[PDB]
Amino acid sequence: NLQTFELPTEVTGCAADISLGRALIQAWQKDGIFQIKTDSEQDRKTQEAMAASKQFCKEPLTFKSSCVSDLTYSGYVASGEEKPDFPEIFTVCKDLSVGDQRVKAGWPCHGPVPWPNNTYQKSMKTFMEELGLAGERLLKLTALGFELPINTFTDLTRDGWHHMAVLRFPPQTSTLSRGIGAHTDYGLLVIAAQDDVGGLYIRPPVEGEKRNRNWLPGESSAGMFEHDEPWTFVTPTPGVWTVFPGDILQFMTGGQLLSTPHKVKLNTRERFACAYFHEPNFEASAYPLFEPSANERIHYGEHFTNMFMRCYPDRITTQRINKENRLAHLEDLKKYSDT
Ligand SMILES: [Ca+2]
Ligand code: NI
Repeated sequence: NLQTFELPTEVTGCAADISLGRALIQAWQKDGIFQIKTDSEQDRKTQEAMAASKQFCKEPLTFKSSCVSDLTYSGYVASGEEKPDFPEIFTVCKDLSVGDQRVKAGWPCHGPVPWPNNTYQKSMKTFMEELGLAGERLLKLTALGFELPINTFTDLTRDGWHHMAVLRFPPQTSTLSRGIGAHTDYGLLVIAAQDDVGGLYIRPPVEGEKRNRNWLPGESSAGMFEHDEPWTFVTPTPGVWTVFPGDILQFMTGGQLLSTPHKVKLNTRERFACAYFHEPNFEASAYPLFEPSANERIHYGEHFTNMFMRCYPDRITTQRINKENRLAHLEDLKKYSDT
């Protein structure tokens, strides 16, 4: 049974906050994950998002495939597009109009979400606003728990590049049941919601077990431990989201937090879930907190752009980045800055 915490609406740095932050860190260090309670509005917005997802996935494939953009990676991903994995996905990135200064300047990955309809748009936006409020609480508590200035992480996540995978896993249709293989998240923080079907498994930290640093070119965590215990089944539970660290938190904490390996098993019926990714600003760089004079950085926008180009080399978004040399804007943004 996972540990469950109730986050305060505001985090100020009081004693209850520091104690809670330490408890969250301890729960990640023991279990790799914990649950946070949702109130009735957070829960309602979660359920309405799931419902919009189910309705959209019932639309014809020709329509679903049209919900794509050559400016942003937001939009529909057919099954097998992300060993290929089985879910269909609608990716929600920051929803920027063509009038936004970054979109006008052609920054890679910046553009308007190709929403299937307004009802879906409103459900996802209000859900992601609540998820973001929780992500900020969590990052202030984590900072306090490490005896860091309260805004250590949230200073990096102002206008952060938050995004969400709106997932539908098919039922099992053969002996194969690997929905998503074992891997770690490449970003900062993951907040996850699911329906009552069941399928998410996570790996807690294991004493004496070597973990790769998945942000490095020569170390990949993908596929590791897939067929070896321990894997904790994240039991569907009403009134909670789950929370686990990604690669960037492992990097910034020097391994005091480990990026939680996770995988999804196909069930005997379809399964809906939403994986929310709370991130630094596209222009922000993560850095090691506990190792001064370390020069390593993770420029988040470069990190995100490279990952999606590699995952989707043939998507129209990737093609336009190549045709228009949009990666050049990433280099230009760093010029004349202190790094
Ligand atoms: Ca790697
Ligand atoms: Ni993930």
